[PDB]
Amino acid sequence: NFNPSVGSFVWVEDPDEAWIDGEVVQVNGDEIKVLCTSGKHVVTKISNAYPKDVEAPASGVDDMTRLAYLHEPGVLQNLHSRYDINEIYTYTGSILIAVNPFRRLPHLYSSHMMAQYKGASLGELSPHPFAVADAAYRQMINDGVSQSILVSGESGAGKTESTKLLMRYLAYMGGSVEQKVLESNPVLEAFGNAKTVRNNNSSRFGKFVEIQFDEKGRISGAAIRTYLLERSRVCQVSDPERNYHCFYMLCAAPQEDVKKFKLEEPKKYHYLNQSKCLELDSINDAEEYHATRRAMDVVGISTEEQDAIFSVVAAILHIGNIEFAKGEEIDSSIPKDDKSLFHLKTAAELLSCDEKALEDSLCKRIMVTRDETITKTLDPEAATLSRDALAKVMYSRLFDWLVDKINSSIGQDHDSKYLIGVLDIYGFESFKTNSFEQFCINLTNEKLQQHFNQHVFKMEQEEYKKEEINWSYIEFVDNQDILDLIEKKPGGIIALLDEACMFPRSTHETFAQKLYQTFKTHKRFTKPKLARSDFTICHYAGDVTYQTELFLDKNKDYVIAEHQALLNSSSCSFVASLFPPMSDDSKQSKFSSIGTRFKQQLVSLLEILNTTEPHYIRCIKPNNLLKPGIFENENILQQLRCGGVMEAIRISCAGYPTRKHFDEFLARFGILAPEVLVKNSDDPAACKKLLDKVGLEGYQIGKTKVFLRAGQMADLDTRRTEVLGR
Ligand SMILES: Nc1ncnc2c1ncn2[C@@H]1O[C@H](COP(=O)(O)OP(=O)(O)O)[C@@H](O)[C@H]1O
Ligand code: ALF
Ligand SMILES: [Mg+2]
Ligand SMILES: [Mg+2]
Repeated sequence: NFNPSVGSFVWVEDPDEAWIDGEVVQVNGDEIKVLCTSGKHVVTKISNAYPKDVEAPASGVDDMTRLAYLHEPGVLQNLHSRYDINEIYTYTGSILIAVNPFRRLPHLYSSHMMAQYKGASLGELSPHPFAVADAAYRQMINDGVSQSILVSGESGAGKTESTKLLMRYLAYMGGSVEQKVLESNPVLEAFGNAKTVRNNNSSRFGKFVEIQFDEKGRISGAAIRTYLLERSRVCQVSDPERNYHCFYMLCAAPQEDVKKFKLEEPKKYHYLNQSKCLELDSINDAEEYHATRRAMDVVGISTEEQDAIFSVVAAILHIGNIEFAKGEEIDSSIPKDDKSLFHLKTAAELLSCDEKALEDSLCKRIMVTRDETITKTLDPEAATLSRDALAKVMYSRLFDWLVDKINSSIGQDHDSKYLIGVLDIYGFESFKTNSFEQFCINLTNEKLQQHFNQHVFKMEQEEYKKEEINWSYIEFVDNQDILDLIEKKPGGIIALLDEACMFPRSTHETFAQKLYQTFKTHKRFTKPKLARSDFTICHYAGDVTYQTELFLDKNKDYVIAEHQALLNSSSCSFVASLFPPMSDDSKQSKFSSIGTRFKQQLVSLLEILNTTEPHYIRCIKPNNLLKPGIFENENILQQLRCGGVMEAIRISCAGYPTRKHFDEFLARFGILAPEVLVKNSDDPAACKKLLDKVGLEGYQIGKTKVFLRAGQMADLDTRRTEVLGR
C-alpha cells in the first residue's frame, strides 16, 4: 500500500485549490502533520493523503496511463504542468484530453504540422487532434467500417475549435469539396453563434459534419446536420450576452454596402439594446462581415442571394423597433411614435411587401371560419408577441436556408463506401435563469455522456464478466435515469409537455404541478421550495434549476397564418421562398412538437453513431474569465469527475482494449510461431503458448476470446508483416 516517510512530500485535501502541495513534519500512529510550501500546517489521517512524485519533468507524461502515481492530484498536476508550457493536449488511453489555451497557437496548427502527423501513429508523436483524425482515417480503411469523432465538454471548452482542426486534417487526406466544407463554418457561425456568459463565440446550434469517402479514399461528398437552433435569442437577450453575430456584422459593415438598409448605431435597435454589450474585444465585427461574404462566395451563394439574406437580417432589426400603444378602440394596436412608422416602413421595403399588409400582420389576427372571414384586433401586449414571433420564424427559415444551400454545393453521393463524422454540439450550460432551450442542450450533453459511459464502462466491463476474466469491477456514476426522466415514452418531461400543450389555456403552474405529483418519488428530480413553477434536475455535471415560465411556448412549433400569408406575398424571390406554400392539396397541422422532434433527431443521430467506431476528445475549460495562462484546479477537478476521466484512466490502465476470437487469433499470429502446435481452428491453449513464444506478457485468456493490452496487438501485426514478407 502506501506508507509516508517522516520527511516527504504528499498531497492533502484543502477547502480551495483542491489538493495542495505539502511536506510532512510529524507522524502519529495513523495521522500525520503536513507542511505546505504556503506555510500552513495541516493535520489529517494517512489514508486521506497521497504520495507526490518528486521526480516529475515539466513536460509531464503524454499518456495519463504512463503516470507513475495514479491518483487525482497526479492527474491534476500532470495536466497543470503541460498547460504551463503550452502543451494543451494529453492522452488518456485512446481518448484525447484538450485543455482550452484561450490564445492563438499558429505553429501548433499549421498545415506543415498536418504533414508531420500524416503517417504518424497515435503514440509516436505528442498528443494532437490531428493524430485522432489520422487514427479515424487509418482505422476506416483497415476495417472498412465508418468512423465518428465525438468532442465533448462544458460550454466554451473548445469543441468548435477542436472540430475545425479535425475538418482541416480530414480535408487534407482526401484531397473543390474540401474548400467549401472549411468555408461553411464561418457562414454558419455568422448566423448560429453569439456571445454568452460562457463563450464569446458560443455555438447556439449543434452540428454533425459527415465527410464521405469512396473506396479509393477520396472525399466524394460531405454533409452538415444542424439541431435545434435557438431563435429566442433574436428577441430577448441578457445583459452580459449578445445577439447573433450577423446583426452586429451588418452594423459594422461599410456604409456603401449597407446604404440601402438604413442602419443606425447598434444601441438603437431593441433586439440589441437589452444586452448593453455591443462590442467584443476578441471579435472585430467589421472583419467578420468581409470574411462572411468571402466565405459565401466560396460556397456558391450568389451575390444577389447575399443581398437578400442581409436584407432579411436588417429587416428583423427594424421590426424590433416597432413599438405599440393603445389604439383609440378597445384592444387595438397602433405604432406609438413617428419613429416606429419609419421602422415599419423600412422593414416592409426591405421585405418587398406592402407597408399596410405588414402593419396588419402584427396588430390584428384573422379567425378561421367556414361561413365568412373575420378579422379581430390585438392589444399592444399581444401585438408585441406577434412581431417577436415574426422575427423568430424569419430567422430560423433564414438559418435553415443557409444549411440547405451549404449542402446543395458540398453534399452529393459518389457511391462512397463509408464516412467519418465529427460531432460538434452545444456544451452543458447553466445560467441564473434556465429556459427550455437549456433543457434540450443539457439533454444533448446528457445523451452523449451516456454513449461515452456505455462504450467505455458498460460494454467493456460486461465482456470482462462474460469471458470469466480475472477483473476488478470499476464502479462509476451512470446518468441513464436522467435520460429516462426526460424522454421516457410512458410519461417523460418531454412527453408530459406535449400533454399540457394539447389542452388549451394551460398555465405553466399546471405543467409545474404535474411534474411534482409525477416525479415526486425520484432521485434526479427536485423542486425549489420558494419556486412554484421552477424544477431542478440533478444533471451529471451539476444541479440545474429550470423555469417553466416559457416551456409550453417554446415547445409548440407553428406558423402564424397572416405571417406566412405576408411572406408569400413578397415580390422578392428569396423572401417568398422562405415559407413553403401549404393548404394546396396539403394537410393543415395545429402545431408540431419541438420536444419530440428534437428527441427523434437525437435518437437517429445516436443510432448512426452506434454503427460507427467512435473516437473521444474531452475538452476542458480551464477558467471562466476566458483568458489564457489561468489554470484553476476547482473548475478542472469538477469537470474530470463528472466527465468520468478518472474512471477512464483506470479502465485504460488495467483494461484490455483489443480482443479477438481464437479463430481470428491463430489465423493471423499462428504464423509467428510455426513450432507451436494447434489442435483445431479455435484452440485456447495455443493462444497462451503463441503469446509466450513471442514474449508478450500481461495478456489474459477469456472464455472465447483473448485479451491484449493497449499496444500489444500493434506489435503482433508488425511482427507478422516482417515474417510473412521474408
Ligand atoms: N485550440 C484552440 N486554439 C485557440 N483558442 C481556442 C482553442 N480552443 C478553444 N479556444 C478558445 O476558446 C473559445 C471557446 O471555444 P469553443 O470551441 O467555442 O468552445 P465550445 O464549442 O465548447 O463552446 C474560443 O473562442 C477560443 O478563444
Ligand atoms: F459554443 Al458551445 F458548448 F458553448 F459549443
Ligand atoms: Mg461550440
Ligand atoms: Mg426555440
